[PDB]
Amino acid sequence: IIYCNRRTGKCQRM
Repeated sequence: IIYCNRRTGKCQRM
């Protein structure tokens, strides 16, 4: 639970 990637449009804490 940090922050989702605005580039790929996905998240990093799924």
